[PDB]
Amino acid sequence: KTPDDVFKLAKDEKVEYVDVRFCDLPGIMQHFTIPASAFDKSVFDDGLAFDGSSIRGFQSIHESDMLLLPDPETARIDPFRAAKTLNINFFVHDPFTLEPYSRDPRNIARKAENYLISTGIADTAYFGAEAEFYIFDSVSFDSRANGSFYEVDAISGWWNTGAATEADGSPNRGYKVRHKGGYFPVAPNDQYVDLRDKMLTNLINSGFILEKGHHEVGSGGQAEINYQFNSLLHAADDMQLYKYIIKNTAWQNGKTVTFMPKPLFGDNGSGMHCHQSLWKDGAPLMYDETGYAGLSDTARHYIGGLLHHAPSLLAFTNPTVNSYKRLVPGYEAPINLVYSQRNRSACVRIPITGSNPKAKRLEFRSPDSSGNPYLAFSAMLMAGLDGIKNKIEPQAPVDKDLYELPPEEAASIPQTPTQLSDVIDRLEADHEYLTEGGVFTNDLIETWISFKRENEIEPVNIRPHPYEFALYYDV
Amino acid sequence: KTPDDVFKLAKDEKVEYVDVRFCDLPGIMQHFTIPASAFDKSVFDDGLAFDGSSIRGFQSIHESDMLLLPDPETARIDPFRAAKTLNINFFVHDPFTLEPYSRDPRNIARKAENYLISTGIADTAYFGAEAEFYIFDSVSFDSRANGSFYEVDAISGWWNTGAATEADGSPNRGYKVRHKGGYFPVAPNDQYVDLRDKMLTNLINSGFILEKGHHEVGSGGQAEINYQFNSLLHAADDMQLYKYIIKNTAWQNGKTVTFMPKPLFGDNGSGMHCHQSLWKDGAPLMYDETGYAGLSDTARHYIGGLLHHAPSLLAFTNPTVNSYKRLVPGYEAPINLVYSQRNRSACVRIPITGSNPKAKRLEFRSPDSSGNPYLAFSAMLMAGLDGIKNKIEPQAPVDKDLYELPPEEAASIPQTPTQLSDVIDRLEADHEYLTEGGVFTNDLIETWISFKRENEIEPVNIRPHPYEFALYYDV
Amino acid sequence: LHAADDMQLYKYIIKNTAWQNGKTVTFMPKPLFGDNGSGMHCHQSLWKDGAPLMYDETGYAGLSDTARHYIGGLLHHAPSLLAFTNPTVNSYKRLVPGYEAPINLVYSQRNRSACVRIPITGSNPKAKRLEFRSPDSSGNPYLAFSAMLMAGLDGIKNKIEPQAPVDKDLYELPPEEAASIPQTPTQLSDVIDRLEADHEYLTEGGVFTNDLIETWISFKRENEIEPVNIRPHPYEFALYYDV
Amino acid sequence: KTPDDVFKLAKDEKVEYVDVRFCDLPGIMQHFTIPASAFDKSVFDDGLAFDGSSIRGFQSIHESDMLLLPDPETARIDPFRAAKTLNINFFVHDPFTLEPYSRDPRNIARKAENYLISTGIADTAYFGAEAEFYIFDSVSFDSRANGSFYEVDAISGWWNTGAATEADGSPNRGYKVRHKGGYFPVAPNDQYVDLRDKMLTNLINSGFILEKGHHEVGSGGQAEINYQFNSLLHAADDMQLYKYIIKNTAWQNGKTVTFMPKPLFGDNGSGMHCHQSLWKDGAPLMYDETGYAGLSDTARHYIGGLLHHAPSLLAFTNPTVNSYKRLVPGYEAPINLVYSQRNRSACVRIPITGSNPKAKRLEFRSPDSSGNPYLAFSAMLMAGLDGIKNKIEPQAPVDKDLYELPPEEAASIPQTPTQLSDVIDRLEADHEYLTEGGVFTNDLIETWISFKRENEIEPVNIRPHPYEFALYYDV
Ligand SMILES: Nc1ncnc2c1ncn2[C@@H]1O[C@H](COP(=O)(O)OP(=O)(O)O)[C@@H](O)[C@H]1O
Ligand SMILES: Nc1ncnc2c1ncn2[C@@H]1O[C@H](COP(=O)(O)OP(=O)(O)O)[C@@H](O)[C@H]1O
Ligand SMILES: Nc1ncnc2c1ncn2[C@@H]1O[C@H](COP(=O)(O)OP(=O)(O)O)[C@@H](O)[C@H]1O
Ligand SMILES: C[S@](=O)(CC[C@H](N)C(=O)O)=NP(=O)(O)O
Ligand SMILES: C[S@](=O)(CC[C@H](N)C(=O)O)=NP(=O)(O)O
Ligand SMILES: C[S@](=O)(CC[C@H](N)C(=O)O)=NP(=O)(O)O
Ligand SMILES: C[S@](=O)(CC[C@H](N)C(=O)O)=NP(=O)(O)O
Ligand SMILES: [Cl-]
Ligand SMILES: [Cl-]
Ligand SMILES: [Cl-]
Ligand SMILES: [Cl-]
Ligand SMILES: [Mg+2]
Ligand SMILES: [Mg+2]
Ligand SMILES: [Mg+2]
Ligand SMILES: [Mg+2]
Ligand SMILES: [Mg+2]
Ligand SMILES: [Mg+2]
Ligand SMILES: [Mg+2]
Ligand SMILES: [Mg+2]
Ligand SMILES: [Mg+2]
Ligand SMILES: [Mg+2]
Repeated sequence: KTPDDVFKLAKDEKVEYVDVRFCDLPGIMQHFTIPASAFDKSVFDDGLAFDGSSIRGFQSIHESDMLLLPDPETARIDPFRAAKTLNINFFVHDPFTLEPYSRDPRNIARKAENYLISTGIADTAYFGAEAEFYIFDSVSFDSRANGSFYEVDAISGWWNTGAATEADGSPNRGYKVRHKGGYFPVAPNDQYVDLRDKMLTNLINSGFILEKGHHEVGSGGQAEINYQFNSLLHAADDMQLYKYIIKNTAWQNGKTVTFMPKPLFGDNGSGMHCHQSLWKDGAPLMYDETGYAGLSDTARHYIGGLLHHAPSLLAFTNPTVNSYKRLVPGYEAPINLVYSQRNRSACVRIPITGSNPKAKRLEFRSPDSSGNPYLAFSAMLMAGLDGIKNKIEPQAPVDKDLYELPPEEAASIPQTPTQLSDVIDRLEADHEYLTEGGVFTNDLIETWISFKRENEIEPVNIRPHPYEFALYYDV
Repeated sequence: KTPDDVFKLAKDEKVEYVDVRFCDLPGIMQHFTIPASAFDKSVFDDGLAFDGSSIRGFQSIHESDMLLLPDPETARIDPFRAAKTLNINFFVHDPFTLEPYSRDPRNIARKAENYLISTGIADTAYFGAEAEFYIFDSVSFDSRANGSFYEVDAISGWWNTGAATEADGSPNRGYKVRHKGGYFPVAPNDQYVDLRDKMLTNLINSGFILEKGHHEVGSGGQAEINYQFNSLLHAADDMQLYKYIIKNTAWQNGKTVTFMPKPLFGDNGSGMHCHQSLWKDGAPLMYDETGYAGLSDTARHYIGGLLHHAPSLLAFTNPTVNSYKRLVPGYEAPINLVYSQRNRSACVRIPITGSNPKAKRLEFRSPDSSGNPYLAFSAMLMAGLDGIKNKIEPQAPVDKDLYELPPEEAASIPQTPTQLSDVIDRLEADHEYLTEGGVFTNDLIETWISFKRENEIEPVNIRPHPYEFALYYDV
Repeated sequence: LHAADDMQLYKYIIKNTAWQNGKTVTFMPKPLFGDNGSGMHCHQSLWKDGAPLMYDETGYAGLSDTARHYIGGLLHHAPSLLAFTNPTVNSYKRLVPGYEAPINLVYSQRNRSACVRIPITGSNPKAKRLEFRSPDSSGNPYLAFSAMLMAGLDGIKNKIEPQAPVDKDLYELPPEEAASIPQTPTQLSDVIDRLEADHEYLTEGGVFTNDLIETWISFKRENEIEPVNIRPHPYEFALYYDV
Repeated sequence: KTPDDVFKLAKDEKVEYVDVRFCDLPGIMQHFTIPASAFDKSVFDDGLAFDGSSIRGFQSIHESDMLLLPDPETARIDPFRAAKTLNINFFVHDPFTLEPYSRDPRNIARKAENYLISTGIADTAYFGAEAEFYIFDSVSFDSRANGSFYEVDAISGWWNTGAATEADGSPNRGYKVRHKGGYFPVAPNDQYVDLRDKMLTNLINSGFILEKGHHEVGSGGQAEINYQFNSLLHAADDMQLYKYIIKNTAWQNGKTVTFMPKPLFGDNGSGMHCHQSLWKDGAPLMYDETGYAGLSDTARHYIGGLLHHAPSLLAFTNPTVNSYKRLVPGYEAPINLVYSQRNRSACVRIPITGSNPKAKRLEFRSPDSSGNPYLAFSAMLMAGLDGIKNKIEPQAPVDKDLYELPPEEAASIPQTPTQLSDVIDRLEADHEYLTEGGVFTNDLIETWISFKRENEIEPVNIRPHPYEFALYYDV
């Protein structure tokens, strides 16, 4: 796509407004709107200014001014706004030198793709991401000196089977979803068919190649919609747009969506499994008919890299305090650093695909959607490429239900990290694999560590947990 | 039809989505949705994957991946979804060997039909099933440390005659249905005429050949809709689709349906009577002018098999704890293992159909809708064939009201099983007739027994019943 | 007899002290799901001429042959004996693992997971006795106490040897070991059927008569077992509404 | 006191009941009641039996029976029960050997005192403990699949200045306590003067030698009542009786008390500072006019032991998840491991006492009362004694506000542990100083570690925090 392709699209669509978008460091898209009449060549030539102070992980107040330059390949019409709007993603640049910004997530993805080519290992990294989510009806929460609470609610939640009426006073008609029982009964047990169809249609209309949509395991409206894999930067751009469409399709239809890893205690969390393959000259590299699970040496060393760097890598792939509430046994999320074919209890699963080399890939099951896909996908690639470069051999595959291992035997396998502060500490101590080729820089890494400690870890740590009152009020 | 016929139907209808459906072991249909764009030759050639470990009766987590292959004969347009959708049922297959799955209910029905042909006895088994249901307004329930309740409700329920207002605050207008008095006065006493017309219409539009529709005996909106019999596998697919259309027609019209065997205490339960006949070379085998109730030796021995194998057979035909609350006297459901013409108190009724050989069949009144029609129909056939093959003679017919015979006479007649655990116990100890020709396998039967004990029998067993507090609080 | 009279007086006093003070008491075996039930453990000893018969320093748990054979009788007749000691439908909600009530038919010292526990009492013969942990107070103390005695007396008369004591947490045994031990009965209808088929040890000396045993069976079937069997359980709605 | 002295007390007081008491492992006192008629010489000779499997940290179900033998020194008349009652503490014993139980906390304290004598260092360790607490009006909390909350409330809590009425509907009259402003304004700002007087009186009548009573720093009714120090075991029995008297005086007067370390977020937590001193032959050992803060080598090496062993010692002195919410800066609790005279921000303060050698002691400010005082005082002693035996020199005192230290200076001092899992891990790795002389045994330490992991650390870790919803719902 060219600047001229974008102007033509805006004209043909009778666009009233253009929405200017970019990513903050933690992973939330940011925006301002310009009139169509202000969308000209100058936007591409000179760019547009914003306040870098007000964006998390960006600039200080005395060095606030920053610049944005358009990415023509990201232009998509908005499905929700009454006034016809075209959305476009931008790269962040220095306002003096016009150089790409070191803490622009989209720049990191850019640099990662270029570094890959520079290695001669491959020219394309493909990412297929499964971002699960919950379709709720309501959420409320607070934090005070003498009390704190949260509650999420959903009509299909099993906690409501005993309700006398629904929230709007209408009768309880049953057909609510049992815990761990949402994957995937037909309607009327599935109460979200029509809404997911709206989501599917909005995605098709915005340029997604769709594969499938379904209710997920969790009670209270867990869902998943799958779309075709793409190369790293494109994939991460797709992910951000996907979350926007899912959240706003829900919002326009009276619902509220969360992508948080573990909103429900005692039911499945929400992961972001990443299917990954490396290709060169249009041909796949992950396949060897003689390998365990049909994997080549290249594929096996990529896995070796992921599982070796995991203790620090999870700082980018599982970046929140809530992340580590999902990494607990019995819910199809990982609890140790094992790879295994067909195995949804493992950290890396190899899906059963047959002899087709183009279908061969690994599934990294650890990641969730609580962070930044540009950083997550890039960190995973840097880990895998360190594995290949150093020929890191992964530990032998364990083809077992990993949650049913007796404690003496469970202890003999490297475990997933317990909490966020551990992965941040470990990232601080060893991150050289990430700074290879300048893909990540020290200033980015130091900012990330500093933001997570001051804004997430410490605020949670200092606040009494409601279960501490259950355990200790009467001590 | 054929694959190409399905592609033409999808094209002619301008289908937006395709719903991929299969059956879990207990008997609930499962689904996910693909776009019309993703419905191609590839789906037929190499199939679609899913999580076998999330499906009841299927796989463990470390062997989770399973495969689905389409059945063209089952393609139907969905009458409920705003986005035009084509529903198709699939067979479950191993993802390595591509062979049919030993615990796919639809495969069991396949195997049953092919076993029949191999015996030489017949080439076609016809099943006409009468699946009764209740049209309720609401339901709620729960189970706690210190309490437990359930309540179902319906405008037409006799328990509501003294209500000052209806649920929405409108006036009580009377015309409610007396207990055991629903079969079948005209409107306004019949409050569901228009709704049952919609159900009939939706079924007609889904390729059903309809016979009749009516209010049934039970107060609170019991109902029955009858459609033309078909061969075993088609009949079981028809049953599953009929449940879907009934439940969702009701849901779209502000109501809620249950197929559970005994939702009301002191009024009729809901059965699934199965009219059964064997045919060979296009000619019926059940008729003989000289026999009792016009039955041939073949038909009599089939009945012999049903009544002889009933103590283990009811594990598939009456597969839930709630099943055995229906098998009590006074409600046109069986209490002992007897056959009789014209007799609605019997286990096997022979309906009065005259001299036409084509109309001659047996009605097995024992079964209910609480399980798996694929497994239940197959098991009934396997029992009947062991009866023919071994010439099992049924005990003398008893042409009396079976609920009202003297206690001394009732003692010579074998009674129906008292509870689920007894039929599961009996199935474990003696299931050879089911494993004939490999139709049922030991892994299926072991899985069934295991599931019922762990997820149904024990869970009910450990929970105090409300009537225990009526009997024992003051001991 | 004095003990059974004491029990009925105890229950009357507990119930009405509660009632006069704004409360309400229940002696039912399992009013709460997921928490401990209410048992009626019966510590039992036989005496002659003011001197105890249960003690022998050389026996397992300091028990005499007479005591060991009494235990033998209790564990052997239990499939029918429970018709009088655990006489209600609710009784059998208590007989589940994890709550210090028995689930299999063994004896063991110091063991609160066993059917019969021998409490640690030392060398005093006046203190040596068995604790039958199976019984609850949902029935009749006069009939429960008498039936336990008749079972123990048959054990002594026929020198019934109990199976070897299992000094382990009986809820936590591996499958192969757990299945080799006779289990407690699952439900009331099972013990009533068994009482009907085999009650000779109770009608010895005419202590229990056929008319009492027939009335008991007829009462439990008509007024308890069948009324509960025919009524849908709330949890059937949790499991089956959407079938 | 002898057996006969207690029998005489029970007689003279015309006692109706005797309450048999002992300590569980975590720190809660247990009890059952016997009639005065059953309190006889057999109780002293034979003891009394209980179920060791229902007490936490004690026996398994198959080895349940345990024995109790009385301690005549601990006999006091109960101030609350209408039926005149004498309370007596017991020691736990093996029912076969009659030996003391290895996991009886009261036995541990007894072993500690005997070990002290055997060293020659001293013959008496005196403990003066300051157990702060909150006098609340109410508390509620829960933990569900879809939500979790807690709330404490008190009339004097600053969060209530804006209330239209009080809980009972009467007018808001002001004079509520500002956060951090409760130490210690006159009434009516102090709303608990009369209640604290009732507490003081009850304590006086139970044989406590009282020093003072006051409102503490926290809003919402924080309080402290100080009594005369005593030798290790006596001091620990005193602490347990003190907690019982405080809680039940509040209860009988319409209130509810908590000793939990940090019930309020952003106000002072509740500590249990322990003033400590060693004496030999009736003479003090802590004093030397020439030492810093008038401390002797014995005293300095005792402090050196406490600060060196703290990383594992806090497993007994700060034994809960909630403990580590208190160990944050700005609330007069320690954040690092230094000693300093006059310094309420330090880990060990030396109170200003002057020239009197009997008044000379250390204050260990780290501990709270969320656990077991028998274990905590014993663990403190063993750390101190290891310090004296090995002449461990503490790092130079830092006589500054330790919360306000410059980044370089702060980082040069060892911080207190962040969380319970860290101190439990460290106790497991290094606990030889505790097992000296068999005072603590391996079985005790192993059981403690096991209890805390399975019943406290893990249960909190798996439950989502409400603030995670504040941070992450919209990711
Ligand atoms: N060779 C490949 N490399 C990377 N991703 C792939 C490849 N083949 C397929 N994918 C992607 O993997 C994802 C699989 O998602 P899904 O079907 O939900 O898998 P799962 O079996 O884990 O549920 C899809 O996004 C798909 O486009
Ligand atoms: N020869 C036959 N073999 C099997 N099923 C048959 C045969 N003839 C009719 N049926 C089916 O039996 C069912 C009868 O249902 P229904 O009219 O409700 O009977 P009932 O008299 O038991 O109420 C229908 O589904 C019908 O198509
Ligand atoms: N020599 C000593 N050794 C141990 N404890 C002592 C000694 N002298 C006094 N104490 C005790 O120390 C405690 C001091 O408590 P408090 O007056 O609240 O002190 P502060 O608030 O200044 O820390 C009292 O219990 C007191 O009896
Ligand atoms: C059914 S599941 O295994 C569930 C994944 C889980 N929600 C997780 O937290 O990773 N997902 P998929 O089959 O789509 O890979
Ligand atoms: C009127 S009935 O006998 C009622 C049967 C009852 N509902 C049962 O089988 O539980 N049905 P049908 O006449 O359709 O055979
Ligand atoms: C503490 S317990 O073991 C509990 C017994 C349980 N309530 C039961 O159902 O038997 N009772 P006891 O120690 O009084 O014999
Ligand atoms: C006023 S304070 O310093 C407050 C101590 C604080 N509550 C703590 O958590 O240690 N106590 P004290 O003066 O009684 O030693
Ligand atoms: Cl953390
Ligand atoms: Cl059952
Ligand atoms: Cl029963
Ligand atoms: Cl912790
Ligand atoms: Mg998926
Ligand atoms: Mg998924
Ligand atoms: Mg996946
Ligand atoms: Mg019919
Ligand atoms: Mg009918
Ligand atoms: Mg019929
Ligand atoms: Mg007892
Ligand atoms: Mg003080
Ligand atoms: Mg204080
Ligand atoms: Mg102090």
